[PDB]
Amino acid sequence: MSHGKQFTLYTHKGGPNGWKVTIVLEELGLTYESIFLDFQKGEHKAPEYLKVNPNGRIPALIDHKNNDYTVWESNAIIQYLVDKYDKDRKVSVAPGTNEYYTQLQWLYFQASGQGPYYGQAAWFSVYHPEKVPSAIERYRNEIKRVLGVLESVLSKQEFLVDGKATVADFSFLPWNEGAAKFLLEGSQFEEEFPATAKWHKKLLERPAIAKVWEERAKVS
Amino acid sequence: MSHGKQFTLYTHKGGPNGWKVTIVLEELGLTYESIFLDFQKGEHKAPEYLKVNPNGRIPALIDHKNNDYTVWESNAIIQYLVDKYDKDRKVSVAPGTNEYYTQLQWLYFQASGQGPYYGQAAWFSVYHPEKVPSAIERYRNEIKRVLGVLESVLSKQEFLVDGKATVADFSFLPWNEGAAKFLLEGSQFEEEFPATAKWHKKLLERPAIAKVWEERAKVS
Ligand SMILES: N[C@@H](CCC(=O)N[C@@H](CSSC[C@H](NC(=O)CC[C@H](N)C(=O)O)C(=O)NCC(=O)O)C(=O)NCC(=O)O)C(=O)O
Ligand SMILES: N[C@@H](CCC(=O)N[C@@H](CSSC[C@H](NC(=O)CC[C@H](N)C(=O)O)C(=O)NCC(=O)O)C(=O)NCC(=O)O)C(=O)O
Repeated sequence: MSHGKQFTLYTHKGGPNGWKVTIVLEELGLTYESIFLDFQKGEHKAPEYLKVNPNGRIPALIDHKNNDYTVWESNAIIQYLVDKYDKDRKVSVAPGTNEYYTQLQWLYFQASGQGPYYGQAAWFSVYHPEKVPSAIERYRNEIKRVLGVLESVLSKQEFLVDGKATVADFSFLPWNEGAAKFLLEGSQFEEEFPATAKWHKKLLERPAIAKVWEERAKVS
Repeated sequence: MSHGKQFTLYTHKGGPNGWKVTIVLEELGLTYESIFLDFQKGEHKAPEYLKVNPNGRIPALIDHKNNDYTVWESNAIIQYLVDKYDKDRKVSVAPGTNEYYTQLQWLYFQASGQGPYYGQAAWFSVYHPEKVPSAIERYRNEIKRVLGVLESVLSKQEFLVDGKATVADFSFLPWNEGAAKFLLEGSQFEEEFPATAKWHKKLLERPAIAKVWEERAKVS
């Protein structure tokens, strides 16, 4: 491609799910061009992009070193990336093992248990055209539930897929940061979910991830 | 195990996500004992089950032919099952191929784009302690959007992962059936999403799936 990096990444300056992918890209030392879409201008619903993802959401990924193979859904992308490009197993477990499917389990918990429900909280709190306290409450409570699920595990073992930091852990970061900052009361995160918070903060301190967060902060 | 089948499946008579797994089990000709949990009696939140899934939801899977390896999240289970036990690739594509990650993409779209949002529709329509038309509307519309995404693809190609029915296709069945019957206006499904509906109805006509649906109907 013209930008000359291995990957095109369709993403967004603010939402968590593009940064979710970016984290793994950086961890794997891969090169990528971030294409930031403007939702306000409906760029995610435009014909050109719908070609890339007919869901018209971000993120999506094009691998210019693989016959411009294109894939979307953040955790699908992430699976592609570690499987193909983490053969040394820095931040992932091997395909074709029991552990792989525990890894996958946690990725699915992330993509279907954390993201969607956190996002409903996001929506109703700020962006819903009327305030609905019952709806707000519902999804506030679910955030707490999900966090409690994580706490129940992380208090007993260091990482989700026991033994080592993996993408399974990384995948939770952007949504959990959102919640820590704007969906929960300040200090509720540290107080109520001490294990999870430690696990989260330490991960953000990985050099690669810290790098990405810096960039995140910049396009704030 | 005492029930003497290869798998234990923790599931529920009514919800879609247990039947989602059951479909694949039957397609693969595997043996399993279905353990139906009673939500009304909080059996999904009880200590014994939380051991199996600390998320305290169904489904979850124990493979008594694999050192009672246990895994949860419907599409994680499903990935385990086809990867390990579909080596002949009846209803799945091979690990370590480009197609695998398009398969995975669609599974993630199912688990995070269809299930959660359909479920919010389910919740607000019937079970939310107050009626909120804006919330109802939101998730009704999202059902339509998701269906429109499927229609945009399925009108152009026979199956999601082009060439052959796969678990990617199967995974959509239970939620889409729910919507067809109770979340949309009758005949809205056939009229507004003609490609998707055909794809859905034909799948339900696969011998294995039709079998499962019969059983579904029985525990109605
Ligand atoms: N499952 C997908 C989620 C993709 C996704 O949500 N991407 C967002 C950017 S992160 S922004 C987070 C996002 N919120 C939104 O997108 C808010 C707008 C939306 N139309 C709505 O009405 O809810 C959300 O809650 N997602 C749930 C989740 O993460 O599982 C997007 O493109 N939004 C444009 C749009 O949809 O209009 C993935 O992980 O890749
Ligand atoms: N992502 C998981 C979803 C697991 C799931 O939702 N299982 C349901 C049975 S299907 S029933 C469908 C389910 N609804 C519910 O579970 C309704 C009760 C819930 N506590 C609530 O307040 O929403 C739903 O909407 N799910 C969203 C989705 O499919 O992605 C369950 O155990 N419910 C008990 C409970 O949570 O209390 C998977 O695919 O395995």
